[PDB]
Amino acid sequence: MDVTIQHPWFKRTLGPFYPSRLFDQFFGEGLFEYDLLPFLSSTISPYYRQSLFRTVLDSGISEVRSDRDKFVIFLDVKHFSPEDLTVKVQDDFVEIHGKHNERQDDHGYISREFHRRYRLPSNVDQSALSCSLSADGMLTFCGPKIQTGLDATHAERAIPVSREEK
Amino acid sequence: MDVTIQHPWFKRTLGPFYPSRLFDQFFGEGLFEYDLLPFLSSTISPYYRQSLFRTVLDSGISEVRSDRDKFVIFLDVKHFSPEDLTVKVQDDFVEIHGKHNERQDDHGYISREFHRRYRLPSNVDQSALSCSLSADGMLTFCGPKIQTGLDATHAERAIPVSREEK
Amino acid sequence: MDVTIQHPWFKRTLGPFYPSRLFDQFFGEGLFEYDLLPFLSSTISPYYRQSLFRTVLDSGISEVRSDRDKFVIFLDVKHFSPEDLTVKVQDDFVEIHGKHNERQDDHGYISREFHRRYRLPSNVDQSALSCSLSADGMLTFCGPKIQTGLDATHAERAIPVSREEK
Amino acid sequence: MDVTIQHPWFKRTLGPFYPSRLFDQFFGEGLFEYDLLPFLSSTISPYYRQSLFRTVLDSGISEVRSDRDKFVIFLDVKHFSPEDLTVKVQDDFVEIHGKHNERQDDHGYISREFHRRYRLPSNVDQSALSCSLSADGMLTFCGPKIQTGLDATHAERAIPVSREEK
Amino acid sequence: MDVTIQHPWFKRTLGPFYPSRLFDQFFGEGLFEYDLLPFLSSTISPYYRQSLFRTVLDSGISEVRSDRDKFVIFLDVKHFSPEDLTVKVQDDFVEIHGKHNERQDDHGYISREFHRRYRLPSNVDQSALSCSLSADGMLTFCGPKIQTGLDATHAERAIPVSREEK
Amino acid sequence: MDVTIQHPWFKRTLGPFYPSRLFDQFFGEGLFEYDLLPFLSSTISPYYRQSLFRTVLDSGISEVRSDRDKFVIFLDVKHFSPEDLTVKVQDDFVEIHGKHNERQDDHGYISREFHRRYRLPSNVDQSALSCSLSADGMLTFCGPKIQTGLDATHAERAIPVSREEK
Amino acid sequence: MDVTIQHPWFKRTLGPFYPSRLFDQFFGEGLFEYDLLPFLSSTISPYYRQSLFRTVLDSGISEVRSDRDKFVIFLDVKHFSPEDLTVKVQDDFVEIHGKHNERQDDHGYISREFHRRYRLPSNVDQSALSCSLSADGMLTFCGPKIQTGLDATHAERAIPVSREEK
Amino acid sequence: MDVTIQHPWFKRTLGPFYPSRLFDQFFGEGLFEYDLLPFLSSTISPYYRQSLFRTVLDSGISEVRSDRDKFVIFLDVKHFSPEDLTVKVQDDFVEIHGKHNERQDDHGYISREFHRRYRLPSNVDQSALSCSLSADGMLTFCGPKIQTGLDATHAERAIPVSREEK
Amino acid sequence: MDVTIQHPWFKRTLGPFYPSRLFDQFFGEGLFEYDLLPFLSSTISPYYRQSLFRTVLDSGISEVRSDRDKFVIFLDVKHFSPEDLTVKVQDDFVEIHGKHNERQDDHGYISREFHRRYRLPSNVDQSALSCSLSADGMLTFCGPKIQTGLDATHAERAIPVSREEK
Amino acid sequence: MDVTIQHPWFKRTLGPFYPSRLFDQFFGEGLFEYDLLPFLSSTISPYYRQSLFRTVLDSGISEVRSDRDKFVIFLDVKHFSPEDLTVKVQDDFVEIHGKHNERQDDHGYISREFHRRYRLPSNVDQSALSCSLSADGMLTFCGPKIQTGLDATHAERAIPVSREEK
Amino acid sequence: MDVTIQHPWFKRTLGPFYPSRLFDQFFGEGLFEYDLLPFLSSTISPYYRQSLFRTVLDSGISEVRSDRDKFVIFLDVKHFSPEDLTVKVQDDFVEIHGKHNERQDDHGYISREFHRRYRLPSNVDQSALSCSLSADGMLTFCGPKIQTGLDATHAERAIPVSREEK
Repeated sequence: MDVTIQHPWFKRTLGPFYPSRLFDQFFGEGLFEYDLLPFLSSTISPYYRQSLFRTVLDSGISEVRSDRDKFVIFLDVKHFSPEDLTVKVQDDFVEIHGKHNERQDDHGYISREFHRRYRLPSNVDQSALSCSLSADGMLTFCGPKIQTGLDATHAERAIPVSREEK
Repeated sequence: MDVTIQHPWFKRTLGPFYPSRLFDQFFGEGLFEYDLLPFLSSTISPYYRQSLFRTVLDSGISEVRSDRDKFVIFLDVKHFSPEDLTVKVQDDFVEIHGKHNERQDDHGYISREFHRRYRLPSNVDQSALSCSLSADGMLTFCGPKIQTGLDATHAERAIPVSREEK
Repeated sequence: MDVTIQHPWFKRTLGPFYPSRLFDQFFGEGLFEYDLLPFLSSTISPYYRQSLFRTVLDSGISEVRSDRDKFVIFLDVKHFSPEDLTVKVQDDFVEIHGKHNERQDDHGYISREFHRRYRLPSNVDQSALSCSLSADGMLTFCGPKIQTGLDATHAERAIPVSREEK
Repeated sequence: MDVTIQHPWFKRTLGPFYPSRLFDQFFGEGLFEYDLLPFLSSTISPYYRQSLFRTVLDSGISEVRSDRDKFVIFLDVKHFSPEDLTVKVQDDFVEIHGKHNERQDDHGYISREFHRRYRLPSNVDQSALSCSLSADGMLTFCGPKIQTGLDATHAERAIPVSREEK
Repeated sequence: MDVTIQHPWFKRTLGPFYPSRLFDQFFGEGLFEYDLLPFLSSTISPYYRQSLFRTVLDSGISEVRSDRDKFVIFLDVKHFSPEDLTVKVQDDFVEIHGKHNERQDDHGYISREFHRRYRLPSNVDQSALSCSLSADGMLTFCGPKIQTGLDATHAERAIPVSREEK
Repeated sequence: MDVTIQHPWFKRTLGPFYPSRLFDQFFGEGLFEYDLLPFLSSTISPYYRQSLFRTVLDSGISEVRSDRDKFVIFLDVKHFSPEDLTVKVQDDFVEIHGKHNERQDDHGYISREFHRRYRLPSNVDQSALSCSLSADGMLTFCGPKIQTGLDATHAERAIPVSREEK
Repeated sequence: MDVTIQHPWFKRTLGPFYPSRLFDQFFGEGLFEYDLLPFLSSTISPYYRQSLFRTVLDSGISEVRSDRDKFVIFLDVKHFSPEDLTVKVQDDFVEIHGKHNERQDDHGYISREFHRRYRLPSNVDQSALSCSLSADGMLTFCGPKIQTGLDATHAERAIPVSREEK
Repeated sequence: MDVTIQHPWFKRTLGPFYPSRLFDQFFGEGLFEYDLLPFLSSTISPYYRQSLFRTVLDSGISEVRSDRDKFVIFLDVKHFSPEDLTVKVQDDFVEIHGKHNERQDDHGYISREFHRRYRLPSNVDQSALSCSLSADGMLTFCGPKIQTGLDATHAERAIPVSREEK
Repeated sequence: MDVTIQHPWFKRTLGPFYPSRLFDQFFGEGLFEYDLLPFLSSTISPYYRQSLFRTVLDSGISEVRSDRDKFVIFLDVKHFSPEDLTVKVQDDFVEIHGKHNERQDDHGYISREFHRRYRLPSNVDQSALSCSLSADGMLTFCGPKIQTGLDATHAERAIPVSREEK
Repeated sequence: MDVTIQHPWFKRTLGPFYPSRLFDQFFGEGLFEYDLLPFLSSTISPYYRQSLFRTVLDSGISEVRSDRDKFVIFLDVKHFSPEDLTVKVQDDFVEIHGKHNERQDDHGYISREFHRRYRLPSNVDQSALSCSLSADGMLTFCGPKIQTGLDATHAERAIPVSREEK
Repeated sequence: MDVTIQHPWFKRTLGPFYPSRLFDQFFGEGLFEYDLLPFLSSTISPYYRQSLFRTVLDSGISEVRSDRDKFVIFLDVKHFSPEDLTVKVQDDFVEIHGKHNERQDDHGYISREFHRRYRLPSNVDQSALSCSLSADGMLTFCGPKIQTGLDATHAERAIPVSREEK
């Protein structure tokens, strides 16, 4: 994954897821279953074993990483460019879609695609989360919680598609 | 618990259970829830935290213990005698009922009772399980599976009330 | 018645214690040478106180303590709350009677019950009586010997459970 | 066509380778011285093979290897199975086309897709072609250079996935 | 015055112481037985011484000690020197009165002050009185009971601080 | 101190302071010286040686403690009550004033006082700082920075005199 | 550085220186410133862271090294000869000046220069210090203090330019 | 061987055887011787030484291995195929007979044979034992005892020549 | 035983022885047875278981101990004196016979006896062996082999009854 | 011784011485022777053985102690006073003469004397050595070598009888 | 040386030777121276320174080695044959004389000689010692002491020139 351990891881585990069944298986037996997813849821348980876880974490897939203050998602990014990737929230998941073409060896022709979804552990706030893209094609998720903490309340809104710090 | 670790534990965780719610819581946020229980079933997722787991394990109450080949249940047995306790199967649980009277300090008069139920992690066979009583009043459950293993299939039948090896 | 018565028982216491030384120481015383022786015782017053022884005592059925600083009946209560018990003094003796519901294991459901009497000595101030759950999880029914000078009178009364612990 | 063509691419291859030485060685041649120168180549044949360168180439999207013992196109497949791919040779070039479902993270659901072409050299025996998942988790589409001596003819055919690995 | 016165215171011482034982031882014584018581014482013387218781015482405000070998009022002085204190005996009681400047933390400036009285028993020889800073950093104001024999008379005098420690 | 270591410590150282011278011385030679204080500032340087430183921391005096998110100040609080103590800001310091009278041994008469000042390390915000008092008489400083961080900008305002969490 | 440780270283631381412023730055915040130178111175413171320281140490530059009895300064001496270097005291520093020409590769023409100043720690006597040159172009500072020790008093005088022991 | 240780071884030783012688030787011385063988036986013783033882084990020969539940016999199987080997019981031993022809280097002509006998420890049942053959030509003995245990009673019967799990 | 171881031881074883048966037982089954013884022888085877061885060783009985160069036999020698014990060779054994009377507690009258035989391991020479008695009643066997070694040839002859080195 | 060683021682041785022878022785054988012584021486050678040486040282006797820069001689000084002891050099030894009378238990009458000689290791200068006496009656030798070192040349002169630092 | 140681050585130383111167130277110073030678011786012383021683040982030379029971001397034996070397006793030393011619590289003409003397540690008997020569030209000294031990008494006699065990 890486991140750390604890505590976170656990958370991661938781996120992862639961259912159981797965867881149951592982364990054993037982029973059953459961729871679932839704968102819220997340849861756890733890585981580891698964595978898924591984894938988540790492393986293939990619990778996940978890702290108290943030959960970070690092990708296994064979070349897509920063322009090909898109970020949005759906169903307590961070959604990613992409399409890229690349040159190789003894003449090929390549199309390359993916569509990813990643949950956040219960200490993570989905509404507050933001998600950004580095130059390798590597998404790395630093989404402000202003500092650390708890917020479980969440449900969807749109995230800015931004070039990344990490 | 003891037993072991692983594996078981886881199983244990598973078992435990888951538901878721618880788981858721723990877990966280888420969502839811669941599943349941039943049995079968069980589961888861794981856790631990719761408590329950613790209780379971251990504590109180008494105590639980788990292996692959058996699950063993050891009691916090302030004096009842071996005659006061009863063993049977009900709803993927080992049932125990008791009543005892004892002398103390600056004249009291005592009645003492309990009614216990314990699930088995599904790697345990409830139909094959047997349960026995030692001299301290301590139930300790060694119930033949002939050796180790899997049997999930179970539903109730009567267990012999036997004085124990452990 | 108381014283013477016481013684027876116481014785137981013584026885153991025885030785011586213790016683012485206590017482013172011484021684012787031778060688040886034885132881012682016373018545018035017584012683018781111481405690140681108580413890031881405890044993079972109990454990008891009662020093120079207070007079007490400790009862092994770790399955129960003090609220499932109600305490009354009748025919120069304390009667503590308890009946509690089934407590969850993630496995199943487990109750106890008791009907207890212990004689409080001529030395206890029964109008001071209170009902507490102690550090061991034993219910401490206490009428304090607030001063080490002897023989504050025993008499009948009913006690609703106000948490004393202590 | 193939051759021449191739160349352119191749160239680438050459360138680276260239140186020379380577071429020378291868071639051888030578140277121158111067210072320076340148370278170478061739045509016829071519160369391629070587592988180384491839590886470187890879660057992304891949990694390629193709030695004296065999000709191969490795593809970075760790998200996919070889069964989600179907391989056919068309207009003196290998076309590997893959589309897979979403794989579970305990978090969520993640797919990829690709539409790939790579040119196989005049030196590959295309009637020998097989489809395997390698040790790296890369799909190795191989027509063997069973003997080191040069230039077995390329031609079109469709390949159902029979697991080759290897 | 012283014585017675013383016582018242012482017572315281016683118371515691018371117891016783112581016382016884011382014384021685024883015781018673018764129961108781118381214581013782014485016156014259016384015782015182022882010491143981014191220691316891201490318681615071102080800690006090006074044995068979000497009679003492210990005072918790660790912020102060014995030179910031001046000691006088008035109306069969010792009056230790202290007022000190601010001591540096690398952070800032911190003072204390006190106006103290402590009755010395009929058994202290007050013409022997000395003023010391002890091992704990407590000011030990002592008139010795150089022999394990009873009741060397109390009377008024003013004491400039000559370092006694001891 | 504690807291932691680293880173914181350184811061702490620073804060411390320176011047130178012282330184120178130591140283040587040379030269010278220076420067111064003022506030702003702080510074430184460283140383150791011185012493112062020691004181601061701791010593005494009392005690200090430091983290990134807060600096905590724990006192050596022989009995003053929660009513006798006062909290305010002066010159990048937390000011404290107090007066208390207490019963002792073989009849004394006691007055007891203090006046404290404590700097904050520069990663601490003095304007945002609050400072609170527990039941032992122990001031413990938890002052919202909403979460962790930097703010050096500070100059004085009044802090609420509140009963404490820690 | 070386030387040683212690012691020285421381020283060284111282030285170184212171112023513061430076220281412051480292430291933181705060304041411032211162112182111165012168020388013386030285112173211281321590531281370481620055660068310066470284440078110082080381570176470049060069390197520093520190003991109680001497501070030694080792240089990153790409070829200068023993004749090109000069030693004197200025402003609690050892001064060094140089100019050398060297043959290289595919015809170059080289001039090479440096002008260094090095402080001594407070434990070091600048007036007593001497500084010498080995065959590699490496200055190494062994300057009699007759044995070990303290002398802080220093201000300038001329050092003999001697070929070195170390 | 391986196986284981124990227990077984022882067983083984035983088995072885024884014888012784042888043883013785060884032883020584012484014584012787023885025883033887037869069977039964076984035884033882133881041883160783022887040778034888060685052879056984191982050586050649081959190799042996022992557990409570089974004894496993692994062979040093330069190429015979699975068809060339035969399994039977004789005199508390597992019998094996074989004949194979193979191509080598600068033209040879090869015949290759063996005739083996292996005892079992007294914990092992010879009547219940079965013995199977893997693809390398490696006999590996897993013979049901249904689970673990004791049976020493044994005397011969025919074993199925089966392709192996291990 | 011782010785040584070886070687020885073885030886020882051886010785021882063887036878066877024883052885067978232880062883088982087877067968047877044876052878033886013788010786030679020884042887062885071885064882241880046885026882024886133881015883041887030781125881018672007594005790044994083994080396290459000698085998040493230490007794559990409740009071016999050095005069009551006898040493001779019979059937690759060291023979011991005894009778003693002793005063005790609230008037008894005592007779006390024993008759012992001890084999030597193979690497021991029985013809060369000597055996001696210490002040506690403890026989300790140091019998010259002029140094270490092998001699297995042995059959009986008389040993000097000597007071011992160990 | 112481010181230282070386160187020284050686030285020481040386010283021582030578021678041778012684030485031778121682130684052886051869041868022778121677140478021576012377011184120178020383030477040486160485041784131782022786014784011586022782013584030386120481023884016684007393005690010795060694370093590079000094050799220190500590005495087992049951009460002589500082006035009863004398220090001088004879034959690469430090000479000591004494006579004291002391009160004891159930009326005795005591005279107490000694006459000591102590060599110095080769690294020590006897002409430069000085030797001093502390309040316990404990001679402790700190004799200036201005700092550390070698001086072997020595033959006698008078040492000042001084009260000591150590 | 070787051987051884011781013882031886021482021885050785021784030986050686011584012377012274030477021684012285160484030583120183011183012174011276012475012684021577012778022987014886030885011685021683021781130483160583020376150278020587160385040478011784060783140276050239060769080498030495030491035990209680024998001292062994191993030579750095570039090719001499076993026929070229001679063994005798002179002045508590083992004497060795030799002359050999050997082919080399781009036509040389070689004569090669040595004359050695080796002391024995005092626990060695020179009269009982024997010394032997292995195939590499390596003298290795095993000289009967029938077993281990002490004999210091020695003065010269002739040793058999024997081919060696070690």
